Formats: sequence, C-alpha cells, structure tokens
Amino acid sequence: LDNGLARTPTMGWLHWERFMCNLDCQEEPDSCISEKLFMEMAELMVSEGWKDAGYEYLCIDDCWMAPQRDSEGRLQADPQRFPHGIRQLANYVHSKGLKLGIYADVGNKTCAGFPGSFGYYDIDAQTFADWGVDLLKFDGCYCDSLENLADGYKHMSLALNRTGRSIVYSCSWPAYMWPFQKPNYTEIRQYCNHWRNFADIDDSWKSIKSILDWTSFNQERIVDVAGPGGWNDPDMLVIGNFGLSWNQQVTQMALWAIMAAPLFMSNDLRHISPQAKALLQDKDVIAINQDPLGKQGYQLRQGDNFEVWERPLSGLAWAVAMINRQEIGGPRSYTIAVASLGKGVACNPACFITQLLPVKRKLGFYEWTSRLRSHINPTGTVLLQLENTMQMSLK
Amino acid sequence: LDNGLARTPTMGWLHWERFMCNLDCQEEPDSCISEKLFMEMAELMVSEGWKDAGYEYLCIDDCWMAPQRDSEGRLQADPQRFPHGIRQLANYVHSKGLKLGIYADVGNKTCAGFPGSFGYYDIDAQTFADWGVDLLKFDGCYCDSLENLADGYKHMSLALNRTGRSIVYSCSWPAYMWPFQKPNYTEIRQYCNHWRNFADIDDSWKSIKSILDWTSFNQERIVDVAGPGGWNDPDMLVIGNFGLSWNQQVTQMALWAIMAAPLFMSNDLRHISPQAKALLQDKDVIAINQDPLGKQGYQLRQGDNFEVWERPLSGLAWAVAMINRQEIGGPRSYTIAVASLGKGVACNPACFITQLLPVKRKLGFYEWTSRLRSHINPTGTVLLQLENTMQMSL
Ligand SMILES: *[C@@H]1O[C@H](CO)[C@@H](O[C@@H]2O[C@H](CO)[C@@H](O[C@@H]3O[C@H](CO)[C@@H](O)[C@H](O[C@H]4O[C@H](CO)[C@@H](O)[C@H](O)[C@@H]4O)[C@@H]3O)[C@H](O)[C@H]2NC(C)=O)[C@H](O)[C@H]1NC(C)=O
Ligand SMILES: *[C@@H]1O[C@H](CO)[C@@H](O[C@@H]2O[C@H](CO)[C@@H](O[C@@H]3O[C@H](CO)[C@@H](O)[C@H](O[C@H]4O[C@H](CO)[C@@H](O)[C@H](O)[C@@H]4O)[C@@H]3O)[C@H](O)[C@H]2NC(C)=O)[C@H](O)[C@H]1NC(C)=O
Ligand SMILES: *[C@@H]1O[C@H](CO)[C@@H](O[C@@H]2O[C@H](CO)[C@@H](O)[C@H](O)[C@H]2NC(C)=O)[C@H](O)[C@H]1NC(C)=O
Ligand SMILES: *[C@@H]1O[C@H](CO)[C@@H](O)[C@H](O)[C@H]1NC(C)=O
Ligand SMILES: *[C@@H]1O[C@H](CO)[C@@H](O)[C@H](O)[C@H]1NC(C)=O
Ligand SMILES: *[C@@H]1O[C@H](CO)[C@@H](O)[C@H](O)[C@H]1NC(C)=O
Ligand SMILES: OC[C@H]1O[C@H](O)[C@H](O)[C@@H](O)[C@H]1O
Ligand SMILES: OC[C@H]1O[C@H](O)[C@H](O)[C@@H](O)[C@H]1O
Ligand SMILES: OC[C@H]1O[C@H](O)[C@H](O)[C@@H](O)[C@H]1O
Ligand SMILES: OC[C@H]1O[C@H](O)[C@H](O)[C@@H](O)[C@H]1O
Repeated sequence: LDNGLARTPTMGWLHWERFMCNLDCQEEPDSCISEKLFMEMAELMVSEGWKDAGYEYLCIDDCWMAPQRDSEGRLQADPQRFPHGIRQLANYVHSKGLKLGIYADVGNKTCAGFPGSFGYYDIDAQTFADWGVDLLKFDGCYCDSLENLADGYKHMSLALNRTGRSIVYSCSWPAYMWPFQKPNYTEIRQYCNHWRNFADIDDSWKSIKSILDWTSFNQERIVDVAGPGGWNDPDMLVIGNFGLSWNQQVTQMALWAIMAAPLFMSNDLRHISPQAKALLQDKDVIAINQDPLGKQGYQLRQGDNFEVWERPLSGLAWAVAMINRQEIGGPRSYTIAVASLGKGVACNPACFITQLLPVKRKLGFYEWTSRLRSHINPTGTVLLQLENTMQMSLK
Repeated sequence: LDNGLARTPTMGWLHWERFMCNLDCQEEPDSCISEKLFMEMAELMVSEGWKDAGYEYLCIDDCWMAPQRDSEGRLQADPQRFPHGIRQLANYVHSKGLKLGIYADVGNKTCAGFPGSFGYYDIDAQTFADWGVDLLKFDGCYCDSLENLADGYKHMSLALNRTGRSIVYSCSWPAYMWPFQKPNYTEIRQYCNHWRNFADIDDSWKSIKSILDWTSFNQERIVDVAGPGGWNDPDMLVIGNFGLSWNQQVTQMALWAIMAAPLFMSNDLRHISPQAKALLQDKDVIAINQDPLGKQGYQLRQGDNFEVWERPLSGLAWAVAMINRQEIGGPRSYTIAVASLGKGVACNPACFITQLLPVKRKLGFYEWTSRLRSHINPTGTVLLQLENTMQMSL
C-alpha cells in the first residue's frame, strides 16, 4: 500500500493470542480486555526496552467495543472496560512514544460477535483517525460473499486514506479467500500494508509448523509480492507463553525474520522469562527481519526432516535458517555446501558466516567450494548470516 | 508376572529416545551407542542423586549388538562399541548399586535390523542371565504372525524364569497387537512385568497427548489389570530434552505418576537442566507413582478442553491431575466440587489438599460441599494430593 508506512515489517504487540476475548474483569481483572491491560503493556513496552528493540505498535484486538454503535452510529469502547475511551488511551500510548492499534471487521460482525464495519466504513475510519489510532487490523468474519469481502477491504483502505491520517492497514483479506479462491496479491498489495494469509496461530508447535509449511508450499505464489509497504503476515509471535519448547521459540523467531513477517508479540509483558525477552529483543535477528532491502526469504530445500530457508539481505548479504524437523533423538548433524546458498553468489569467492541462533557465534570464512557442518536440535533452528568477502572489503 | 519383581513401577533410564541408533562413534563419540555412554550415565545416576530418587535400572535399548550371533549362535555386543562386552558393563553397573537392562526382539530382527531372538529364546535368556542382566525389554518387530508374537513372548518369559535369575521382563506384546486385535491383558499380565501399549513416544507434546488420549480412551480394558508386578507402560519420560515446554514436562511427570507408569527417563544425564532434574527427582510426585497400593489412576472426566484424572493412594489418599488442553491464551480457571473427587470419599467430611505441581503449595481444608478453583496453564497440569481429614485424626 502506497501510504509511506511499513517500509519494513511493522513491529509491536497484539493482545489476542495471549488474552483473547476475556470479558470477565470481575473474576479476572488482570487479564480481561481493558484499558488497564493496554496501559500496563504500554509502560512495559518502554520500561523493558521493547520500544528500543523496535516494538512500537501497541494493538487492541477484538472485544474492545461495546455491543452497539452510539446514537451517532459510531463504534464505542466498552463503557466498563474502557471507561476513559480510546482517545485517552491513544493519548497515553502516544505520550510513551508508542502508537496505537485497533481492530475492526469488514463484515456485519467481528469474529467475537461485536459490531462489524459493514455500512460504516467511512464513519469508522473517521472515528479511528480522530481518536488518533495509528494501525487498523481489519478482519474478514461475517461476510456474505467474496465480492463484498473484496469491496469492504478496498473501501476501508480508501476511507482510511481520506481521513488524511497515517494508519497501518492490516487486511485478513487473503486468508478469507483460501483454499479455492486464488487471492490476487497485486490487488491486495495495492490496498494493504500487510495481510494475513493463513489460519490463526496459537500456542503450539503444531500451529507454527502448519504455518511454515503452508508458507513454503505456497511460496512461489506469495514471496515476491512482499516488500516495503506490503508484507505477508504469518500471524503473532507466541514466544514467551506456554505451549512452545525453547527450540520451537527459536524456530519461530528465526523463521519470522526469514519470512520478513510483521512482528506482533502476543504475550504477557508483565510475566515474561528473561530468555524469551532476550530472543524477542535479539538485535541481530530483528535486524534481519527489518532488513531494508525488504526481500522476503523462502524455503531453499527440504528432506530427511531438515529444511533450509534463506533470505536475501541488503549489502548482498544473506540470512540462512536450518530447521531440524525430526522430533526424536538429539542434536542432529547437518551439512550443506556453501555453494548452494544465496543462489551461488553468497559465498563466491567466499563468505563470512556468523551464527545468530540458537547462540551468536562467529564461524569464520568459507570458500565457495567448502561445506558447513551444523548440529541442530530437534524442532530447533540454526540462523546464519552470510557476508560475501568481496563486499566486506568495500569499506 | 509373579517373579516378585516390579512391586512398584520400575524406575530407571533408557537410552532410546534421547540417543536412538547412533552408530557413529568416529564423528560422534559422545552420543553414539557405546559402553562409554552407559558408564557415564551410571556414574551420574549415582553422583547426581538419580539412584537415591529411585532410578535404579540403567537400560540399553536397540543397537548394542553386533550384526550376527557368534559361532555358538549367541548375540554379541558390538565389538567396537562394547569392547569389554556386556558382562563387564553389568559388573560396572552393579558396583554402583544399579542394575542393568538390555534389549532384544521377539521376531527375526530388532526394529533397527539387528539379530532377533526368534529361534534363540533359551540361548538368549541364558546369555543375558549369565552376563548378569537384570531387566529385558523385549520388542515386537519382525514377527510374521500374532500366534508367533504371543508365543515368543510367553516362551521368553519362561526361558528367563528357567535361568533362575531375577530379570524384570518388559513386553511390547500389547502394542503390536493393537493393529490387528484386542490384546488379552490377563494373559499378558501373567507373563510380563510391564507392557508397552502404544506407539513410540518422542520429544513432542503431540506425542504425549496422543498417549494420554489413547490411554484414557482405552482405560476400561487396561486400568484395572495394572498392579504390583504388572504395569501399563506409556513409554519413556522425555522431560529434560528439546521438544517440550516446561508446562508439558510438568504434564508428563504428573500424568505418569497418576498412570502408575514405569519411569524410564530418556535424556542426557550429562547435560540436564537443574529444573528438569528437580521435576524428575521430585520426591512427592515419585511417591505418588510409587504408591504401594499400586492402583493405576484414570481419567475422571473431560470437556471444555479440561481433563481431570485421579488415582487412589494408600492411606485413603488421592492424587488428582487437572490438565488444561486448550492450546491458546493464558492460564485458564477451572472449578470442581471436591465431592466429585475420589468417588465421593476423598473429601467426606473434609480433605486437606496439597498442590504438588506446577509448584508445591498447601491449599488448605475443603469441606465435602465445597469447590476447588484452579488456574491451569495451556498444556500444563495441576497435580493434587487429597488427605481425608478422618485419616489425619488417626
Ligand atoms: C492516500 O493515498 C495516496 C495515493 O496513493 C498516497 O499518496 C502517496 O504517498 C506516498 C508516500 O508519501 C508518495 O510516495 C512518495 O513520493 C515522493 C515524490 O515522488 C517521494 O520523494 C517519496 O519518497 C519517500 O519514500 C522513500 C522510500 O521509498 C524515502 O527514502 C524518502 O525519504 C521519502 O520518505 C515517496 O516515495 C506517493 O507518490 C503518493 N502517491 C500519489 C499518487 O500522490 C497518500 O500518502 C495516502 N494518504 C494517506 C494519509 O494514507
Ligand atoms: C519362576 O516362576 C515362578 C512361578 O511363576 C516364580 O515363583 C513364584 O515366586 C513368587 C515371588 O517370590 C512367590 O510369591 C511369594 O511367595 C511367598 C511364599 O509363599 C510369599 O511370602 C510372598 O507373599 C508376599 O510377601 C512378600 C513381602 O516380603 C512380597 O515380596 C510378595 O510380593 C507378596 O506380597 C509371595 O507371594 C510365589 O510363591 C511363586 N509362585 C509359585 C507358584 O511357585 C519364580 O519366582 C520365578 N522365578 C524367577 C527367577 O523369576
Ligand atoms: C490482479 O489485480 C491487479 C490490480 O487490480 C491487476 O493489475 C492491473 O490490471 C489492470 C486491468 O484490470 C491494469 O489497468 C493495470 O495496469 C494493472 N496494474 C498494474 C500496476 O500492473 C491484475 O491484472 C490482476 N491479476 C489477475 C490475474 O487477475
Ligand atoms: C450484512 O447484512 C445485510 C442484511 O441482511 C446484508 O444484505 C449485507 O450484504 C451483509 N453484509 C456483508 C458484507 O456480509
Ligand atoms: C523368520 O524368517 C523365517 C524365514 O524367512 C520364517 O520362516 C520365520 O517364520 C520368521 N519368523 C518370524 C517370527 O517372523
Ligand atoms: C486371556 O487368556 C487366557 C489364556 O492364558 C484365557 O484363559 C482367558 O480366557 C483370556 N481372557 C479373556 C478375557 O479373554
Ligand atoms: O475474533 C478475533 C480473532 O479473529 C480472527 O480469527 C483473527 O484471525 C484472529 O487473529 C483474531 O483477530
Ligand atoms: O527470489 C525470489 C524467488 O527465489 C527462489 O527461487 C524461490 O524458489 C521463489 O519462490 C522466489 O521466492
Ligand atoms: O529400535 C528401537 C525401538 O524399537 C521399537 O520401535 C520400540 O517400541 C521403541 O521404544 C525402541 O526401543
Ligand atoms: O477403578 C477402575 C475403573 O475406574 C474408572 O471407572 C474407569 O472409567 C474404568 O475404565 C476403570 O479404570
């Protein structure tokens, strides 16, 4: 989308996976969806260095709204869970140097059952612009036809544009087209900053794999459309929660960087392990994600329960991810000829290889004819940065 | 099996899940299957308090043997990887106060492709007993028929008995039956100390769940056959490895205790996190597993992605496990009437409830009529001990 936004993938925090549609502030004041929840996250996004790592969008997902529009036809913040309304909350966030994200639906209702924006796109756009919203996740639920789907999405895109305010526009458009409807990514790209392609993530290795596989399987179709201002969204980072082994967390962090995915953490910033924080704030990995060339990576090859993914980076450098998919035994030795990497350019005449995950370690120079041996934990990933020796010498 | 063994579920360590059939000692001397591997584990089983927690069987799984029987038709330790042979290794293990487990197969070949025991049951039983083996895992691979399967298993059972040596006998009999037909556990129980029911575990939550679910589904046929001298084997504890979140590890430790499963860790004792160690050596949980009454627990109820399991313990006590099966969101609140627990006796008139996992914490006295509220992490488990208050009078 040509709104000057999301020149690199958008980073931030989104409540959904972690917190869902929890409306019980009486029994569960600390994890029901409320202005309090977001304010707490906002403080911690600053105090815990999340803002500095690049996480800047604090995003409200579904179930922030009251059950109907006000007498002027505007969506309303739930009166008991957002007593000071969205404006004040946006103000709060802005005072922190962060930006605010919000959630709406293209159809008659949000997925949770709250007011959809169908028939209110302009009102809703204007409402969001005025509150000072900076990002909108626009979901596909409760849409009667694909014609409508496509229209609503395009309409909201213009409606937002017309408000004159910069708002990152996130469209679940393509996801609601799958499996039998080949979405037009050229068209989607034009209206959206990023787009959800596939099913909702959750706190499981199953789900991660499902996403990785769906992505690689569908790669020719989607990798090349992605770039500055328009990204493929494989959903929230779920690192730091409950259902992932450490190795699996690493794999997500690694692969989301390779895939140039937006980085929306969904977790409790109040209770997050020093490791998780370290991984999610990993500055070399984040740099790979945020590489300014903005070229999404791909699966290079797979077999014997290994996968190799690689991503071209600015400076003719390359990210390389090696995933051990075998879920039994111990660290498994993997060997690849550096010649195969970076379509044979990465390491010609040589390349310097730095390992980034699971730990940062310099591995030195590999001539183009040489082989790289790794040991990769079951469900883990080794992330690598290749520096071509030629470009290195150049200052 | 009436050999006086496994009066409580057998505890120990088994190489397979962690180490598999790794035959490359040249490229991987520290994790190929060798006498060195087992000796290291044996020292650590002592030095790291594993023996004291109750882990006493050091077990060799598949790929210890050479590719043929010697001229006397005996199974042989791989000459390169077990240069001093099994005898010396058993001696070593015994000197530590530990016992040795070994692996054979009822068919023509072990699963990995090495010599099976079909046609050599007596020879093999005698070979093991000679060496000083104390436990045999007997696998089901490469068997032509179920008739044979059943026979080989019964034969090895007697063959072992005839050697006169105490050997825990572990049979994968029922697991290789389930594909073809319903296994007779009365029969199995007669010949075996424990038995693998299900598919192989691995380093995944997917696999644990599949095991828990398969068991709960089939609990009618299997829970009651289990008892002193004869146990259901839901396979190795994989805690402390790579593919499980902490909550999932907790769930395995909890549920294997509820299930009165044998406890065979499969991990690297050389590199195991303080936490894993602590969980696996958790002495209140191990006590529940090792409860002398030897009654296996069961799933009590399930729904809304919660499961409640419970197990009767001696002293009219009860273990209760609550599993949060919902794999999205955060800790989820669960509430049960203590009246439902322990077929309405556990808490009548009252019970004192101790939480054991994820952390140990005294919850207090609960009347018959009261409700217990918990918060359980996604894929986690809360493990509970209930003491009936009448018993704390006495
Ligand atoms: C509403 O929609 C309109 C129409 O699509 C949209 O207008 C577009 O805005 C973008 C971004 O501001 C314009 O692109 C710019 O064009 C100028 C001049 O040609 C360039 O110099 C700009 O360069 C920037 O981007 C570089 C990275 O590529 C940076 O390095 C540099 O520093 C600059 O920041 C930039 O490419 C685009 O031309 C217009 N299109 C039209 C037809 O006018 C508008 O932004 C939307 N409004 C809102 C609020 O969403
Ligand atoms: C070969 O197979 C035979 C037959 O299956 C098997 O003989 C059995 O050995 C068991 C275990 O030693 C005997 O059971 C015990 O018998 C004595 C004497 O009657 C009892 O005191 C025992 O009662 C209990 O108390 C003990 C407390 O210390 C416990 O250890 C015990 O588990 C009981 O709770 C116990 O019942 C049994 O008598 C014979 N059975 C027959 C029919 O002979 C033999 O052990 C096998 N050999 C090998 C080496 O495996
Ligand atoms: C996918 O949609 C895009 C955008 O609507 C299409 O590309 C445009 O096609 C129109 C004609 O319908 C042309 O006027 C434009 O020149 C095209 N845009 C650009 C910038 O190339 C595209 O045809 C669609 N693809 C398919 C296969 O339907
Ligand atoms: C919502 O409901 C109306 C009334 O039935 C229907 O005509 C309209 O097309 C629906 N909108 C969408 C996008 O599903
Ligand atoms: C072992 O192989 C032989 C020869 O092929 C066969 O006759 C015999 O029945 C097999 N036994 C088992 C238990 O599979
Ligand atoms: C189990 O097998 C035994 C043979 O040892 C037999 O006597 C008995 O009838 C079988 N029990 C059932 C329930 O089929
Ligand atoms: O109901 C809210 C929920 O709706 C859809 O399923 C989206 O894909 C989720 O990410 C979340 O926004
Ligand atoms: O460079 C883009 C291009 O790179 C590789 O060849 C991939 O297989 C393609 O799917 C595409 O992503
Ligand atoms: O090859 C060894 C392997 O053999 C079978 O598959 C068993 O069920 C496993 O637990 C393991 O012992
Ligand atoms: O006490 C044993 C008995 O307990 C419960 O009722 C289970 O549903 C049965 O399958 C059986 O295990």
